[PDB]
Amino acid sequence: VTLCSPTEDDWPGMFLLAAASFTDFIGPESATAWRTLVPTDGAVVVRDGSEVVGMALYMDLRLTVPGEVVLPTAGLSFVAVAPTHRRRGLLRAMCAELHRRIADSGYPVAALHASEGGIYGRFGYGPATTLHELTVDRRFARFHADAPGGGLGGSSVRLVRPTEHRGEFEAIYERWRQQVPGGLLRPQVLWDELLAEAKAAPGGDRESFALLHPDGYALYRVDRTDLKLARVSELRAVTADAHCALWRALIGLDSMERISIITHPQDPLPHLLTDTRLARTTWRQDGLWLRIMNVPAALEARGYAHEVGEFSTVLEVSDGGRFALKIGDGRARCTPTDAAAEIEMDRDVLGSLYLGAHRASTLAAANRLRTKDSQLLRRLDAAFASDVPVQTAFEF
Amino acid sequence: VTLCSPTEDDWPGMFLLAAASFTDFIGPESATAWRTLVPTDGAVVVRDGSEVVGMALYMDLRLTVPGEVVLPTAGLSFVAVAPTHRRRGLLRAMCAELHRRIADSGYPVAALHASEGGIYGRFGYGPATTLHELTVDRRFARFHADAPGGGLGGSSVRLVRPTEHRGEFEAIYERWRQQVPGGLLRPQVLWDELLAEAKAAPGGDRESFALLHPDGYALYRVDRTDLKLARVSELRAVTADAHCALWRALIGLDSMERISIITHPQDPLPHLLTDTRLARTTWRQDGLWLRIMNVPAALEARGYAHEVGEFSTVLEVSDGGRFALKIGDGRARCTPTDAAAEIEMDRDVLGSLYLGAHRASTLAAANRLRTKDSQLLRRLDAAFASDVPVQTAFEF
Amino acid sequence: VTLCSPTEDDWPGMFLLAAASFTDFIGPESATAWRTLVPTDGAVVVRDGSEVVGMALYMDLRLTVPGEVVLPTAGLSFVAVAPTHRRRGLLRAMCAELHRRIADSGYPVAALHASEGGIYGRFGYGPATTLHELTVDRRFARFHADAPGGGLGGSSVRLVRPTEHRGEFEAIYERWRQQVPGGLLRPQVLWDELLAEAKAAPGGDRESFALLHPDGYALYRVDRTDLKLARVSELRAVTADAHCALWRALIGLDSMERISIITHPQDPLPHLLTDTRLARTTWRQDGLWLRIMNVPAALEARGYAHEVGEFSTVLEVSDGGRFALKIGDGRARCTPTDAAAEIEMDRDVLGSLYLGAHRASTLAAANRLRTKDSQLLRRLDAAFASDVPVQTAFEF
Amino acid sequence: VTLCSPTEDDWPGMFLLAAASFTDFIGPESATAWRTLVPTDGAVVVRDGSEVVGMALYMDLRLTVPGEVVLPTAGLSFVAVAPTHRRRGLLRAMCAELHRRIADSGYPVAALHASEGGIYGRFGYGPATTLHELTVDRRFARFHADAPGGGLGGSSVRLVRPTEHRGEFEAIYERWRQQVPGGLLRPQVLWDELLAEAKAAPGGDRESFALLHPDGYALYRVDRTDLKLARVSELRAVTADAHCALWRALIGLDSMERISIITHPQDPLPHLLTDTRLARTTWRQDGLWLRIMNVPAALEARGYAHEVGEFSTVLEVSDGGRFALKIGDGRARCTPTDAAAEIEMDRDVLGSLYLGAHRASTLAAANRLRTKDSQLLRRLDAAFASDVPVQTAFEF
Ligand SMILES: Clc1cccc(COc2ccccc2CNCc2cccnc2)c1
Ligand SMILES: Clc1cccc(COc2ccccc2CNCc2cccnc2)c1
Ligand SMILES: Clc1cccc(COc2ccccc2CNCc2cccnc2)c1
Ligand SMILES: Clc1cccc(COc2ccccc2CNCc2cccnc2)c1
Repeated sequence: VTLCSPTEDDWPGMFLLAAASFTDFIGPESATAWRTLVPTDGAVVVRDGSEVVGMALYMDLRLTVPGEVVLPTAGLSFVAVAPTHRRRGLLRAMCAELHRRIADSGYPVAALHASEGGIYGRFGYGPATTLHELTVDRRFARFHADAPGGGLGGSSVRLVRPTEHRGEFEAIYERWRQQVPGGLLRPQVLWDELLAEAKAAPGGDRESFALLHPDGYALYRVDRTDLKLARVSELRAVTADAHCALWRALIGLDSMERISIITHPQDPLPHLLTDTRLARTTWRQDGLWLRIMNVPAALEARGYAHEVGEFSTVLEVSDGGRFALKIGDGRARCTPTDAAAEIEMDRDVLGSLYLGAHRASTLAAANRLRTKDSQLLRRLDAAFASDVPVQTAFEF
Repeated sequence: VTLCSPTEDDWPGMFLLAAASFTDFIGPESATAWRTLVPTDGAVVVRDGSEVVGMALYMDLRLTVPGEVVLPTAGLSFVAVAPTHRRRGLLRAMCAELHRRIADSGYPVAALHASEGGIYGRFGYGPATTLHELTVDRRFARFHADAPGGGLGGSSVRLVRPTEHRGEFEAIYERWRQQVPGGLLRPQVLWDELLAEAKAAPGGDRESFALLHPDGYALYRVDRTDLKLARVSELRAVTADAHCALWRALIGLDSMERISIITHPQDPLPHLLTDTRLARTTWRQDGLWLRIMNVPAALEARGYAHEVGEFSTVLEVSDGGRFALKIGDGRARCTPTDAAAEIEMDRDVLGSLYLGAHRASTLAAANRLRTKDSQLLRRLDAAFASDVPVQTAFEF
Repeated sequence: VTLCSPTEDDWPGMFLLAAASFTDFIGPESATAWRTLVPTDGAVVVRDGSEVVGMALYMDLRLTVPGEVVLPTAGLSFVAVAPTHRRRGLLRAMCAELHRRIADSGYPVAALHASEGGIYGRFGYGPATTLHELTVDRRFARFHADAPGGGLGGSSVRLVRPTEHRGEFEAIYERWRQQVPGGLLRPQVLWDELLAEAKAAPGGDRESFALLHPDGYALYRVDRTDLKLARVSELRAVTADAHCALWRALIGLDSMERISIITHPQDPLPHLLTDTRLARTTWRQDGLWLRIMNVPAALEARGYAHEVGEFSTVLEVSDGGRFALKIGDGRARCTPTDAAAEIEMDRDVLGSLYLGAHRASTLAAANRLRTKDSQLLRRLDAAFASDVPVQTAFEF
Repeated sequence: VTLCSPTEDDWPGMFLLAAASFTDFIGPESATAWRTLVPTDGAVVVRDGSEVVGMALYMDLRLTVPGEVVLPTAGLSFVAVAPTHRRRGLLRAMCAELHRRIADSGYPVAALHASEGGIYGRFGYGPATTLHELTVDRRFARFHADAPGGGLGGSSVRLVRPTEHRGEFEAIYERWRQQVPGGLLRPQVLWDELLAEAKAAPGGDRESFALLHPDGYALYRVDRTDLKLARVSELRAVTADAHCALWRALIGLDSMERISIITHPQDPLPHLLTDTRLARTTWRQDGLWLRIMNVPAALEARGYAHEVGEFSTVLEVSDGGRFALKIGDGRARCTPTDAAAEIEMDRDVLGSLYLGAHRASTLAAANRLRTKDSQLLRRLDAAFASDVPVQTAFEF
């Protein structure tokens, strides 16, 4: 059992383990595009000796955090352990090697999407975004008198074929991802993959349509089996007007009984309707997970709420140092100290606070972060809150 | 079609309309207890002429709002319109009469639980608490190393018969309701009803058990049909330790596959587990709805977040006045003005902000409140936030 | 194995066989009321020797046929064969004895409700009414501009407790049953049973309500498990206005998603709505079955359509005689003949034609009645049609 | 927003709107065949300005009505409104333009299949045929002793590959469509489409088989997911013997538990079995909708029942003229008059009467047609009845 960077000769063993580990992995063409995002030395394999029994890698991503700050981010992906090689510490060894490489390379954060909720907390990843599925019974849906774009005259929204408006989608998404915490840069090769998945599949997904506004798009397809359900795969709106105009068009899908979307907890959709209850939360789950690799670099990089007055404290991360933390005028300074800790928490907890998806008060009540000062808790809650609701860009 | 306060002679017609309108209304004994909470002149009936074709009433309640302030609250309840008398403006007429009586009597707020989401917004009620159902697959549930009360030795929690510990439940609930926004005083007659519903029913609900801690209780019963589901009807914990100790005991129900509870969005339960995902959000809905009857009395009564610096603005409520609003040191002053409005919203929107369940930013993005100042929005969001998460006491 | 009229001593053995044969038979009190309708000599039992292994009986009923003619009718009921005594010709022997007694007593017709569709055709019973279940999604239901009773002002319909308006229900039903083919006289003891079943049952059916109009009533109850379904057990309307007024009230049950009723194929309900499709046929089945005991007495008793000109033919019933049949001015004369048959059919087929539920043309296409004259077929179709749609009164 | 006949350049915008509006529309090849049936000027588009936001067209069809009379019929089809352009009166404008063109061209009737039941009544279309799904549990099915073709010896029915017997299917269907009200001429291009859909589809429908008799065929395929269900897509029988012989063969599909077919309410199938109840009505819905474009041309074209004696009345269609209507010897004369109306109804109601699927008495009880004469009602019922049951040919 060696742990090595793979050679070109290891990739067929990796594609077999991938096919056996992930139902979405059709074959080598499935990894082509993603693989242009893996740097040299971004991948490890475990061999028996020899055949591939374990693999993991990271992609070079750009993640938007509160204050519209974009961080270089190591996106852990393609992590699999052969069903023959369970319980042999292979995931631990692969994550320790990649974390060493990611830290040495200068990434301040790593990120992933978790197949299960119980695996990555012990490696320092905290869930940092929340997926919220809304299902609208569009047959009862009426827009509130206050809702934007109720005026008579031309619609600002067009129904279009996705592949014919790639430039517009790219430009709208680039604006969206730079203004929203959770935003990811989407490289050309991932736009190629997204547009390929928009075509009908022989006995698979139905054809995707787009609704296009100058300041937003929705990409939607009818469910393969439930022919009265439209699933909105993606909806990116840069203005409130674009968001409302797109939902007026989706609620105009008169063939459908139900429109479903995976969105975030602060989606204003329900408030656009005379009956907020028509926007049923049908599913909730963790989205993006974060591991803070460098505590001071990460805490100083993000912007903080201007509404909390200057304060200083001492934060200890369980295996990640102790720091004098001063937050004022929306900026943090975070410097080494041996002064007594006023706040303690594990690395994963800081990841869960970092984008504003989880309140410090909520984690304190679970004893995941410890402090004897209730005032300090309220100040942390207020300071780490994000003005712009955190959203989830796209899985990887 | 007259609208009158009912006489003793009207109540049998009211019990018939009740039985036909609400599946939970077994008969007159169903209204006995609740009815001690209806003041003189708290009830209206509509007669055809004569028989009862419409009814509505309010109960005298005490509602806890942020800052642990308790307001006299008119709880609208028993609102029904005969299926023969639909679309005749009877609900509008009954709500206008009760609102006149409630305002003249000096209540600063009214409240209700809505049978449907599309009815009460137009009468000025906004949804103000959020019910969140969590279903735990307790067979996988393990407590995080950080979770309180993991030590060996005696359990602080006892399994008890509800009717034998009424005094302890009352005392714990009284402490809970005074510290949590959404808390309601629960009078003796509602404790009598709650303890009666704890007994097994011939071909109905199974027997209720209690888990009792010095600082919390849970009341739970196995589902009538799904014998592997335990439903926690109520869980009131005054400390984090009590909340964790009670959940350790509920996860010790080894007969069960699943524990379900109707809780609030900030329930720390998920964070107590090594897998946060085991705490599935299976259902979300509006809980308590508020109508602000007197804008200045309500805005001055509640406490505001100390973390936002002093600010002044001009708020117009659509049919509810215009006010100079100054918020600093956790207190608001709210005085008449004809100065230009900086913020506008309908009455229902203010009700939805009032307990901190909905952010001003979220309602602004839906255009339910209008302002041209993004700084003012962030300040409102921060000021109206509740330190203690808003919860739902009990339906009425 | 003797076949005898039962003595008082046989009835406990009969109640045991009943309880084991019919899930609805709670105990002796279940047969008390019905049993006042069984004449002396209306019952047979088969004993092993001794214990009751077979039973059958008939009740004295009054059945309305086209032309508003009321016939004395033998209602076969309480027919059971012990599961130990299957395939021993016991049903055949019991039906031959009762048919002899019914014929000798002077009944022109027998009738029953069939537990299964494959049993009674061979004993000469044809299905003669059609049960049609309509389920309305009342949330979309809007009344057509043409629909009666759309005017503003008092409703002619009242919501009432069934037991307090027994006199009105009785009078409306008596008018209904005399004007509709399929109508049955409902004696006092069956009104006692109907009103008893209207009360809530400990872990059984929910309480029944009534909607009362001067010229119609509906009796409805919410489903025991599906709390958004109202089931209309009975709806008797003497005028079109009463039928429309009652459906406006049922569609005013705003708590409900769906209203279901067992009605007949010509129920005008769908045509009252702007969307006829909201009235989904969810179930169809045979209702009342008829055996014509005396062919000439039955054919001369009913009225025929005035719109077909006088015609004469020769009808042979397979074991029931050959007859010169002359139909004109809405009356038939039906006299013995040995002239060549122009129409042939079995006894059950005549029962299926007799109330107008089945067309002669439809039965001819299945070869259940044979004729070489297509003109004679059209004339029979037209003559046996019922002006007033055939309905089903109540099961027995 | 212009409304224009489309140019060749408009058809790609029309195919996109089609793909987004109808799940069955795979792509341009889906409209090729149908489109040979659209005359010059048979199509309208609505453009924003430009892109296609609305479309509708009619095909040249031949519809059989009672008396075996074949009418030129405008079949409205391909009607779609972009989800972005809802509630802008686009369907009303398109239907008014096509109705003007259809009337000017000399069609006496228009027809369509409705996506929803609440849309087309207001444009004068009444539902005129009734789809009736029968599901047979073929494991219990036994043919009645009376049923044709029970004799020993060769079967008159063969199991065949559809594509190898196109000539026989065409000839049988041509005979069927000329003798049955609801029959449509099926042009060569629709036989090409039907035979293409008979082949297995990669992850779609299973292969179709045929059962072939000299005087009838059935085309059936096993359900894609329920492998014990055979769905009969089409069954066309010119004689009762052919209908019975085909059902004996379908009930010989010993692999299957259930045979389902979409048929008409007078299908004799149930009467062929010893248990009529084995033929469960599992679904009922409107089929073909009719708009009478020229009242006198339509009323004079169809044949009427010979069994009703000569009568005269005055019929007013709400926006369609008033007429002296005389019906005798199976023929109507229908001439302009200003004499007082004895019968009134909207245009859609006449469409619903026209093929005999709905009785005048049933529509009168819903107040959809008004008369003060009950004798006149019975005469209309009898006169508009169809000797041959109305059936549905094929959707368009
Ligand atoms: Cl060489 C390489 C590098 C990074 C990612 C991959 C592709 O991983 C796939 C591809 C298809 C299905 C499943 C997976 C693995 N699950 C995560 C994931 C990734 C991408 C899209 N959706 C989900 C290949
Ligand atoms: Cl005289 C009076 C005054 C106020 C409330 C009542 C009782 O109302 C009932 C009782 C039982 C079932 C349903 C309802 C009405 N739905 C609201 C509600 C109320 C109480 C408990 N759960 C739900 C009677
Ligand atoms: Cl002594 C006698 C005479 C005639 C009928 C009876 C009662 O028969 C019952 C009673 C309850 C349940 C089931 C049955 C039998 N199924 C037919 C039926 C009858 C009445 C009401 N619903 C259904 C008893
Ligand atoms: Cl250019 C033109 C003219 C007339 C009809 C069409 C095709 O319309 C299609 C084709 C496939 C699926 C759905 C539709 C529209 N729904 C009605 C329909 C029509 C034909 C077959 N089944 C249903 C194209």
